[PDB]
Formats: sequence, C-alpha cells, structure tokens
Amino acid sequence: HHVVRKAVFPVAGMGTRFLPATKAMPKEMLPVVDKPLIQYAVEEAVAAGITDLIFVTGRNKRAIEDHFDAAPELETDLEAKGKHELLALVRDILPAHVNCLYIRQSAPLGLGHAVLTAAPAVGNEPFAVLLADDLIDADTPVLKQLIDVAVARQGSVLGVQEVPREDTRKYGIVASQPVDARTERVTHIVEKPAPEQAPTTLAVVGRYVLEAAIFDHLRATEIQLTDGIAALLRERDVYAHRYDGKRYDCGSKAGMFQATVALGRKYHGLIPE
Amino acid sequence: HVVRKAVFPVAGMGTRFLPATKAMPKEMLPVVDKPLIQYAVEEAVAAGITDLIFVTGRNKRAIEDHFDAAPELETDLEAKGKHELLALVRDILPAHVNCLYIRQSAPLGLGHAVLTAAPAVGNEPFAVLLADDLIDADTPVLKQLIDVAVARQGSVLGVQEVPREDTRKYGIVASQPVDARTERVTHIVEKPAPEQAPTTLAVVGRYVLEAAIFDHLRATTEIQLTDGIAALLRERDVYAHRYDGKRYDCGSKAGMFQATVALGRKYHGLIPE
Repeated sequence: HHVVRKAVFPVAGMGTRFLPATKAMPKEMLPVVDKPLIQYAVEEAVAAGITDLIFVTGRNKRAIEDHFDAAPELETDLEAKGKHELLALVRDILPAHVNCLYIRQSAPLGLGHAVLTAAPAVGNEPFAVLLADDLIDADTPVLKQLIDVAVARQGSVLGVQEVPREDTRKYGIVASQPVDARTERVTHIVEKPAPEQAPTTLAVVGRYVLEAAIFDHLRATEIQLTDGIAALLRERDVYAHRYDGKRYDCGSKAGMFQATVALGRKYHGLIPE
Repeated sequence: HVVRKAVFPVAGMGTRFLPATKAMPKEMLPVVDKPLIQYAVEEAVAAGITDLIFVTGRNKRAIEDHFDAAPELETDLEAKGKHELLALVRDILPAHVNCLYIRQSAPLGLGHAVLTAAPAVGNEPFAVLLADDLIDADTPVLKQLIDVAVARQGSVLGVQEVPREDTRKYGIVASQPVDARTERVTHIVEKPAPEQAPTTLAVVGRYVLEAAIFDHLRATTEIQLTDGIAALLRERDVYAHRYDGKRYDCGSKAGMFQATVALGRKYHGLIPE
C-alpha cells in the first residue's frame, strides 16, 4: 500500500539571475502573469491528491508564508465589497482539505539538503518533491502521473523527459531499462554529462515521488539529491516516467519569459504586440 | 523651488493581479527582473531626489525588505565573489538616498495616500510617482517635470495624449499652451465620457506639487488627488508638461504584459516565439 499524501516544496531559491526582484522574495514567488510559480506547483500537487504541503524556506520566508496563510483582513474586505469571485480565488490558494507547514533549511546546501530538512514532517511515508521553477502545463497533473506509477510498481519515481543531446550538460541524466511504453527502471544516474558522453537523453525534471528510505542516504552524503537517489538505487526500486505535459524551465530569464508569453496567451488571451 | 522629496504610494491592492498580490503590493511585481517600484525609485534618484517616502498598506514587508539593507545577502554574495551582483543589491537604495515608511490609515485613494505623507514632507514642494506607470525615457521624466516646476514656479503634472475612446480611464486636463510641451491648467475632470471629454490630454502618474496641496486634500471627502489639484488651481499656478518618454500603463494585465514584452525585447533581447 503506497499512499502519497505529502509533498515537499523547496522555496528558498536565491534566483540570482532574477535579482533585484528576488531581493525580498524567493525565486519561487515570482509570478507568471498573475500567479507565483509556487502556486502552480501547489495546485498540481493538490490536484494529484496531496493534502499535506511542506515548504522548506530560506530568507524571505514570509513572502511564502503570507501567500499561503489565510489573510482574514483581505477576505473580510473583499466580502464587504461583494467581490465573491475574488474571495473564492484567495481562499483557493490553500483549499480547506489541505494543510501546510514551514521548515527552515539551515543553509543553502542544495536540493538534497532541502529534501532532508523535511524528514521530521514526512516520517516514514513516501512523499513528493516539486521544484516550482519547472512550471508544467499538463492535461493530467504530472505529479498524479508519477504517483500512479509509484503506487502500481511500488517504488520511487522520477519525472523525466527527452532533451536534445546538446543540452545534457544542463541536467541529471538517467540510464534505465524499459518496463512499459512510458516507464523505465533506473540503473544509473549522471549529473551534467558531456553531450558526447551522456548515457541517454532522458533528463530528470523537478517532479519526484520518493520513498522515505531516501532520507538515510542523504544523511550519509552542496548535497545533491542525485547522490541520494544513486545511493537509493542500490537498496530499492527507482523508476523514471516520461510524463505527458509541457515543461517551462523558468530557471532562466528566457525560459520564464516564454512561460509568460505561452501561458499568458493560453489562460489570459494576452498576445504580443 | 528645490525638489528633493518623492512620495511613492505602494499600497496597491492589484485585485486585477490576485493571487500574485496576496502577499505583496502591486508595485512589487517585477517587469522581467525588477519590481515596478524600483524603476520609479531609480527615475526619482536620477532626477535628484534624496528623500524617498513610501506610503504602505498591507504587505508593507515586501516594500521594506526590498529597499532596506540585507546584510546577510551582501555577506553571502561577498563570499561567492559575485561582486557585480553585490553592487546591484547595494544600488537598490544608493548611499546618498534615504527612505522612510508611513502607513495609510485605510485605502481611501491617491489623494489620501498623498496627504498621508504630509508629516514627512513639511512645507516644501515634492514629487509623487505612481509605479504602475512604468516610463522608459532617455531623460528621467521626473527631472523634466522638476525643471519646469522650478522654471515656471508652480506645480507640474506629467501628461500625454490618449485616444478619445480611452478618456474614461483617466484624469483629463483642460489647459492652454505656454510652449510646445508646457500648458497652464485651468480645469481637470476625472473619467469623462469620451463624447464629453474636454480634451484627450491625460494625467500620468508623475507629479511635482507645492505643499499647498495638503490643505486642499484635508477638505476633500475616496479622497481624489484630482479634487485636490482642482482646488489648488484656484490659489496657485498648475502646469502640465508633455514629457519625452514612453509610458507603459501596468494597471491592467494586458498593459503589464506589453511592458514585459517591450522592455524584455529592448533591455534583455527576449523575443516571443
């Protein structure tokens, strides 16, 4: 019995490429049109059945906290002005059946450290990890696609997608063997290979379903999550799944700009002049 | 006339931009990598302003933490030897510039926000800048207005022509020319019907006002700045100046989107696919 009801969001991104805008908010609070990156990822997790949100914070923690915690003053004012559609929007930022908690990472030691910071909230349960910088627009929530594989095959699951071989130095790359048309069993993982030397072109994106056994492997190990997963491979089953969906890499100014263009068009009718 | 103080109303609810403005005011949303308010502050400083006055509302934190020094970030950036970034962070509030923060008591409009600043301004002429009006100009627009204010010894409103169909969006000045760019204001009307608009000359969010305006905003019953200016016209000279520069009205999602596209292209080389 796999049940995945907890998700971890590292939201301490320095976003140096986005300074000065990230002086007073973490990178994951920058909006795409009218919505912070992190809220797209939370909405995906909630659509996939997550009920427990775990935010790993750094500096400017209160931009995250004040975004997801209730703000009675705003709700009371909007009610008075009879702006009920707006009130509903504000209240859906954190739906009623969902809870959130906040944990401070001790220092910016990488994703693996951020994930390990969450162990006191996760316990001995499988959990999701979502990197809000990977904004994914999909007909079916990508985390749901990963969770259903995790439950069916009883193992951890990495979201992956094919990338051009020329780009593999940007990514963690999985060496894997097929088990069905979209799912593969991971045997090795390599961080930022030279393109000529990449074992495959199947890259890890910022969506994970991980068994709690990963925590012990990150305590032995900036601590890289890939190190934990590589160590986990020796004890437990790890799968990679080619999700259906369009990923916007908002870690760069250009990628974030194209997300604004594309999603502004699709969900807001905004068109460049 | 010496104009060294500028007032920035930064309590914008930005209901049109919820949920992104849940935890930050509208003026903290970025255009590419820079909050709207920082563009306006940089213009004010380039125009010789040394005293910044921020009128805050809820989420005052986002503004304060953006402009107040962040020692932790500077020390970390120093360690990383990212010296161009460190200088960038330090330039958010230059060394010759100071800022103070005042809370508006309630969201009673621009006229109330301006009156809120009176204890910091005293009896001297001062600038007002609305960061939602993002202006890209070869010479700072506030400087263009200040030089007219000093030369003609009066208050100055920044103005531009708008389509007659749009006059319902704006305060509209009825004025007579004094030269090719400067006009003597005789009447002002808020949001006229297009068929009844006296002109198509609209006020933009850049003002240089004599301190005599404060007394006229204390009589006003949402207190509208337009009402204060209209009342000021009976006692003092008020001019309007056709500034050189391109204004982006970021008060709508569409307007803000086109600012991102346009400034993304010009200053960052970003092109929509």
